[PDB]
Amino acid sequence: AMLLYTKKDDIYSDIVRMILLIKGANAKIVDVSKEENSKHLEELNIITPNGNIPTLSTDDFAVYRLSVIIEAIEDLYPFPPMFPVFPKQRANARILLEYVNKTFLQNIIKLQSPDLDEKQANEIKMLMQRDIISTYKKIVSEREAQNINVLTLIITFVFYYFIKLKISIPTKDKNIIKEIKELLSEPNFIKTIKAKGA
Amino acid sequence: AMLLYTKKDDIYSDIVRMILLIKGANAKIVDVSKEENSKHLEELNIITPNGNIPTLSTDDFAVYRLSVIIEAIEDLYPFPPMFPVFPKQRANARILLEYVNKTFLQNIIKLQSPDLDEKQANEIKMLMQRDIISTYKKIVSEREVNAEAQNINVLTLIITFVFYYFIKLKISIPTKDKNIIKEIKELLSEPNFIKTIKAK
Repeated sequence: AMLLYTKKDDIYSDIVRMILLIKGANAKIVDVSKEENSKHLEELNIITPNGNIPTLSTDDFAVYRLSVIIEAIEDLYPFPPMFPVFPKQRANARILLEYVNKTFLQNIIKLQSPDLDEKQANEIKMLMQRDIISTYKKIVSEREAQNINVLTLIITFVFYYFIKLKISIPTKDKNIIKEIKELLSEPNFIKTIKAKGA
Repeated sequence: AMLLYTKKDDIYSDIVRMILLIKGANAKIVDVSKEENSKHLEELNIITPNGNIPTLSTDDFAVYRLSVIIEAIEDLYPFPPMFPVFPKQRANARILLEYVNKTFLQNIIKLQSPDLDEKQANEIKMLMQRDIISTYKKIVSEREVNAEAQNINVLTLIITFVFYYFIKLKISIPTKDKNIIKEIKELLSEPNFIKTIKAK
């Protein structure tokens, strides 16, 4: 019924795949890195300007902005909730999602590209280290057994890509490290991480 | 008690002000570009990262992305509904709204930029002109496919402002179809639209 176009190590794809896993959604997931799916790649380029990844296409429409991929999924698949149920927290959450998107996710992708001036990269990593603890801190504050939230899920993926890019979390706090280790341990997260593009 | 930080000739501000108009919410609009509201501007610069415009301010929060603004306004004034109320339809509508946002709204803001290059001004105009009519048709098709038409949706309101701004930026509306012309004129002379553009 539903189609998700993905790439093997895209934090965005990983996020949308986890969200689809947690929801009861069943969607065909296609990795356009693989030749075996070249047809799908061709199609992707037709239905989006740059053949963006990830793209979620219902039969009707196709979307590549993360925020509205998440929104569309949340409308099609209401349960379980990815967002707060009350307008203040829900709105502030939406702003936060946009913030994490600007600061960490986009930058993680920027880091993946090999054209980048090494020093330039080093800046980006450094900024990320600068804001990671504070961001994690707002996300826990907004959280105030509990359901997983879209912000916590995304931040789990952020910590996981920090690990991938050999970036070390700047905290001495014991509890924070226990918490981050605890996030990285969720079953769906690992389930998603094990199967790279699907 | 709402407070909408706007600036003049901003398509987003106008869209939102009409949203509030329609919702019947009474909100204090503030033109941040105006000198007499400089204090307000200062305040905005505290509660927002980059002096974001528009920004809606409630007793509880401030929000600034258009999707997020329409969202909050709806949470606090759900009736009448801007989006469909059934999941599938509502989803398509959000996606289509994002499309109009990327293709049109954002590009209109681009064309207003004071440092605008001529090459990219032409790129943008040509892009928009090339797509506007098929986009408009997608909107009316989605409209009439399942619904059902007394009250208006966000897609139609926004496409009305896109047309209005095509005019405001001296871009010819590329159609000769007499039906579509009639429809566009009907859109452009809808009560709340005129009430919105001529009371600023």
